[PDB]
Amino acid sequence: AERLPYDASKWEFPRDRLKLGKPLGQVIEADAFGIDKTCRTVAVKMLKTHSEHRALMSELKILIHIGHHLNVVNLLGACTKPGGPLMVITEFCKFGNLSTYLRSKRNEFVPYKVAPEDLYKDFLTLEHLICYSFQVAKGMEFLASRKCIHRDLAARNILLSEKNVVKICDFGPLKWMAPETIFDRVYTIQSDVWSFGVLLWEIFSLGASPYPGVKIDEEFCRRLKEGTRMRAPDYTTPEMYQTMLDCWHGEPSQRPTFSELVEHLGNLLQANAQQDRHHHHHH
Ligand SMILES: CNC(=O)c1cc(Oc2ccc3oc(Nc4ccc(Cl)c(OC[C@@H]5CCCN5C)c4)nc3c2)ccn1
Repeated sequence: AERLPYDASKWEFPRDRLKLGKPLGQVIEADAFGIDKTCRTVAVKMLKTHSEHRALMSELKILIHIGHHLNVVNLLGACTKPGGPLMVITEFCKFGNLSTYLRSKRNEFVPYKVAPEDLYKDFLTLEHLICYSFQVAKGMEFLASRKCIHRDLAARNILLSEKNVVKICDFGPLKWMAPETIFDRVYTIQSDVWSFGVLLWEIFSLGASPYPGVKIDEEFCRRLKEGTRMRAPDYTTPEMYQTMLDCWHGEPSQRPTFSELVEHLGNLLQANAQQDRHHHHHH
């Protein structure tokens, strides 16, 4: 990270071209003038210690290194040179974190649509839910391909933009932690797959909190290690629940890879669409 370079000619943005807004270590909303090729709303992560400055600077280098992907919040620029505080600028996703958003659509859900469709205008459907899952998996496939390990994958770190496009971000969580992470402090791509399994449960429970009614203590961890798992959420399909179980396999090397998840979820998305075309056609 630190060894990574920072190409200022390409990424540097003038501090006076920004107008800081309300709060979203701190992430805040702001208006950028000329960030691309005009005033555009952006999100800014800045410090609120040399240690912390190095961390943020390294996050910036890594995002640059990783590159662009539709399902990863896009980096737009940064203010790193002397004269002001260090600021990392990204795209702004208007609908916000997926957990809160799904929570707000609980009275606006139908498994699929049929005529008259306006009965379900802006409703969420199985297609939406599988689609959000498919998107995040592609994003993680992209990051794991580059040896990146998120370490905090959860609904709260997924953002929703225009046209139902979701993006993986990091505002920086025992309930999202793999057994090896809790007990051996081991973080790997495979522990990220475990977390993804919890993310799936969050999406298919429409933003509910994981392990409902369970106290997170010594017994929680013990039983997790021994094989106990959350039960199927209210809006899941049998296949999506099995995928969740596949993601929570006790043996890290037996969990599916993100490439396998992208392939699998894509297949479920297509089967769901075909089913939907028949429901729509017959009624
Ligand atoms: C309503 N809309 C909003 O509220 C809203 C809030 C927003 O907030 C932000 C602001 C700046 C950000 O910068 C990052 N970094 C970041 C993103 C992805 C990865 Cl994989 C990463 O990786 C971090 C590093 C690299 C791999 C493992 N990690 C430890 C770091 N996420 C951010 C989120 C953005 C858009 N809308």
